[PDB]
Amino acid sequence: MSSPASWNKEDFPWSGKVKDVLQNVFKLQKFRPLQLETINVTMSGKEVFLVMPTGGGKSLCYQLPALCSDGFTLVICPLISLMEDQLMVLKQLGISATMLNASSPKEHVKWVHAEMVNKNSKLKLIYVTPEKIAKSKMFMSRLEKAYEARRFTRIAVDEVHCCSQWGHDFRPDYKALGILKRQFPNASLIGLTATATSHVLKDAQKILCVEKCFTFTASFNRPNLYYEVRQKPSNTEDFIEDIVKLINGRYKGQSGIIYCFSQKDSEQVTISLQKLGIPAGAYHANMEPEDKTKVHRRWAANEIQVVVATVAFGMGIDKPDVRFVIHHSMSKSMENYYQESGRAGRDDMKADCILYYGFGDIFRISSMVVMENVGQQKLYEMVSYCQNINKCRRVLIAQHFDEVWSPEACNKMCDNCCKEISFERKNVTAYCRDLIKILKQAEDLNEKLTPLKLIDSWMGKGASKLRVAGLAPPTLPREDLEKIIAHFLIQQYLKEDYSFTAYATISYLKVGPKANLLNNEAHVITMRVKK
Amino acid sequence: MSSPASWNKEDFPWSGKVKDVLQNVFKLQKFRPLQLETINVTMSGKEVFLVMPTGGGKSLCYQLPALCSDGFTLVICPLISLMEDQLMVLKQLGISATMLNASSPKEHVKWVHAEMVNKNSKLKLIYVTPEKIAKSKMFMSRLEKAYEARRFTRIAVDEVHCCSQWGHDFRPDYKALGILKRQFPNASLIGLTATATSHVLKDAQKILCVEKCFTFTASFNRPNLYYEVRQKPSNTEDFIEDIVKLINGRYKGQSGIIYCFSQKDSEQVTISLQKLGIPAGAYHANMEPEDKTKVHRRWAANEIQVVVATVAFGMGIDKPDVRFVIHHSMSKSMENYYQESGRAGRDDMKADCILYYGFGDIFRISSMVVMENVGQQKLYEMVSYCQNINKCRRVLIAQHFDEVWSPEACNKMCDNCCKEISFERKNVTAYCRDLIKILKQAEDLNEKLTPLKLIDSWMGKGASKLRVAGLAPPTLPREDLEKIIAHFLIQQYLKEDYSFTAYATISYLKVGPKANLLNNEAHVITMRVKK
DNA sequence: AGGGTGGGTAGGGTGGGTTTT
DNA sequence: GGGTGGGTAGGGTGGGTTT
Ligand SMILES: [K+]
Ligand SMILES: [K+]
Ligand SMILES: [K+]
Ligand SMILES: [K+]
Ligand SMILES: [K+]
Ligand SMILES: [K+]
Ligand SMILES: [Mg+2]
Ligand SMILES: [Mg+2]
Ligand SMILES: [Zn+2]
Ligand SMILES: [Zn+2]
Repeated sequence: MSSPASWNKEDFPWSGKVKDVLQNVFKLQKFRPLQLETINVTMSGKEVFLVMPTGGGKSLCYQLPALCSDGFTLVICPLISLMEDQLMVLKQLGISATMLNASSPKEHVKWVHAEMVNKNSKLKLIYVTPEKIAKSKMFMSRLEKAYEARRFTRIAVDEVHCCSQWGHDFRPDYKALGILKRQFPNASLIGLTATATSHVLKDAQKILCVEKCFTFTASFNRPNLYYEVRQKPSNTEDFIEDIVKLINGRYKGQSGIIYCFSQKDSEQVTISLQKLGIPAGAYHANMEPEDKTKVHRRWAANEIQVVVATVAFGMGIDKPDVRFVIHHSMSKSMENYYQESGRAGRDDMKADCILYYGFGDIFRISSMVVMENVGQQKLYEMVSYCQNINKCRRVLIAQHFDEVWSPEACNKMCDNCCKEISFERKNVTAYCRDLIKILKQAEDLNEKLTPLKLIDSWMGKGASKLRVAGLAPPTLPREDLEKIIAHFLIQQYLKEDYSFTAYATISYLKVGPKANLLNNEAHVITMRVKK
Repeated sequence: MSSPASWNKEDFPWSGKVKDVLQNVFKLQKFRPLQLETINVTMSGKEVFLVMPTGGGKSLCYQLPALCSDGFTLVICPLISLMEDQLMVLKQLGISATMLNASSPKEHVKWVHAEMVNKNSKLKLIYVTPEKIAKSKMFMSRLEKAYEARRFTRIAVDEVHCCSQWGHDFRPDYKALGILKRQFPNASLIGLTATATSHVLKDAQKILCVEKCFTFTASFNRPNLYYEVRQKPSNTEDFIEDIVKLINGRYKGQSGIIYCFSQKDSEQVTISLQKLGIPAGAYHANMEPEDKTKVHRRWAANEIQVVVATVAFGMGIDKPDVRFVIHHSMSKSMENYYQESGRAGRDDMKADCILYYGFGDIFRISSMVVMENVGQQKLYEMVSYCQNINKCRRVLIAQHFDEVWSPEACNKMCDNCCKEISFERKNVTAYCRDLIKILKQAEDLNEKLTPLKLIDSWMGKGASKLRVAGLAPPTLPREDLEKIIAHFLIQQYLKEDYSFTAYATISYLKVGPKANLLNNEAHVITMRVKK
């Protein structure tokens, strides 16, 4: 990836107009990181790819150069729902922009074809779906005449990861986008994406066959976010009492988001928050757009303070004043938590990202990812983040962002960097060998053990048939033992076994593959605990 | 890829039943290459991947091992249309096999669930779509019960390339198949595909979590095939006259296939064969499936001695006695020609694969391949194959199948190996310098040159506005002028320019990027012609 | 929006228990 | 069907091009 330091300057001939346009029509004071760098590249008539997290400010990077240059700027966008969002703010700001898709009516298409060749037109941005390029000979005909007339001057490829079959949401219609610049060379092209893997970019650069393209990446770090992991209470009705105590005590009157695992959690937390005086909402997949668009308005217009949903929020209008993102259960992966929690504090003021870590959540979510090839493995990354108490939460998230994460320091903006004066590391081998005793007795008695059943027999609870006749209880609180077993699960000394039935996939605990290392007398397993 | 030499033996303990089941139940005489090798690996309880060309006989490699083992063998298949084709052959040989999909009737699922646990069941093969694994908790429950009862013993994954997001026709449900051996470890799995690229295969091994896996590839070479390229006549009436004299002269009474470029050509060649006494074929994409299944029966029962089909003549075509594959125009790529022409001579007797090369075809196909990644580059591979007159056609086909093509010799069954003539190299610079003078004069007058307009002005015909006022005609046949210009097009001394209009993609010829090398008086471009 | 000693051969998966198109 | 018949104009579900 190229170095953008040499482009963060305001001495170009267009710098006078870009700074003018930035403040008076877009109503923004300064540039976000790499906004100025990328804008300088497009106005100089060269190719640029921009990697920036969702909500980073990618929309401005091709809207602004259109307003200080002539013609329209063509924006390739994968979805109509996203294109309508862009038109709502562009037409709000007094900028003339329109959109074209397969569903556009007959009367509307005639009006835009008219404006695409009128030199006296005010149209500066024309959004189209990739079908309008590959599967429309007519639109390609009008682009050809507009290019000959110097009316088609810039190209914008939003969500450029769809070019590569390596990147998520690969569209076969998106691979055709290489045809634009080969026949329209004088028009600059810009690519935008949230996916950071470099090899997907280079494949997009080959399909979008300009190899000599500058590639800028913004710092995926959000310094105004505070990350924290709290233990999830065993009793649910006591937990939701603790939620209101935190909302009222910390975030009184400020809007936020609550992420839950399942749809039944999303609704039950909503109505149980409303009864306690917190205006809540649900955003989980089904109902009628009309009856789950109101909740968007009610949250934007602040009739409701929190939106308790399951994961499909996708809610940036930049939602600028989001002060807190509390998770009821952990997200499926680290790339899911960063995306979901990263929607807070878009005003760059201090916002909180709170994750509630529950031992029961590990196995219910693990049971459902068994059809994602790396599902449990991505989940264990999230669980490792939860049980980790000694490292900066920002550094744990950074391990998934190798190419796009800058080394900027936490500066005491995580749970672990303020609290937690120094540690000690203790041996936990005997507890691991103890757990094998209950699992080996279960194999002898043809009994299968749920995670709950394993703790019970360990403590001296549950079926006496499952008890180890001479094994003594560990004399530790149940919250510590739920963190001991999960460590053995992450460390692969214990493994998850799944049983498929008609209703659901239920997770059991069985002896792990690394338990044979305990036959070695010199083997030692350790955990980092508090001294 | 692993070496199957140590496995090409019939002295294993199960070999007594293999020879019996192969000849007495499947009613076939001899194993095809790698059929015996792969079966020996499966019967030893080891996972194996088999790469074999389409129509090579990979289907037998999991049908036979089911008959020598207890219980059924589970076959993962991507399409209902493919499973129905196999079940027809399964029913006629007297082996009980069934299939399951989302459209299966409520009565049918209740019957198969019963057989999946009946120790006295006759069922030996159970075909399912990937939805029955990923999106069916109930079928997974019964697969789970069948595994404990030792009735579920083998796993078959047909079209395994769909697991990888790199391979064509990718299904997201195929990435979930990693659960099969993850939860059914004692059951062996076999993977099958027609795509040979190694990175897709290694991805499939990780997707289904078998890193320890044998990988066999069959020789994509078909020695019984004769490859030939003939020049296409200018008049379409004389071409069909030359086609009929080929069927009558060489291929009297035996069935074959004719592939055409366009849908209009398929129906025009059809009716022109009927009037000349040739039993027609009519294969297209837009007619009712009733018609699609008709042309198969009349072709299978030899009521028609040809199916003059378009691209996608519809493989699961399994007709062994196809003695000729005449192409009316060239295929889109080399990977497409091998697939289309390879459907001849499955009885291992000498069949001909003849391609007709037309100068007008180069640009008609170019207009449809310039809209998708890379194919115009793939199209030039075919044109290079056509104009090549000194190299074995088997070597030209081999260059696209590097990893899976054995160096076994042609033995004089291709167009270039029987011509027995060789030639020196002649200079063609003046003709290239001549063509540039006409292309630059057209650009000065703001006129664009079609391929036809370029030939006319060169010969001294066509519009006088386009003549050079000198540059007296080359006095060579138009057949030479077509192959000289196309050679300059491959060598990039000429390039294709496209104009998009409301009805068509029109290809034009313009000065190429390598024309600047002709400013050097020492530059020489040469062509090989016949001596 | 139930629980798994209530059962999965006659109870079935659109009856319900687990997130995006 | 043909492109000097035209595309600020007639529209592409009217037809000239691959599953
Ligand atoms: K039930
Ligand atoms: K027309
Ligand atoms: K029930
Ligand atoms: K019931
Ligand atoms: K017309
Ligand atoms: K007309
Ligand atoms: Mg965006
Ligand atoms: Mg097959
Ligand atoms: Zn920190
Ligand atoms: Zn040869």
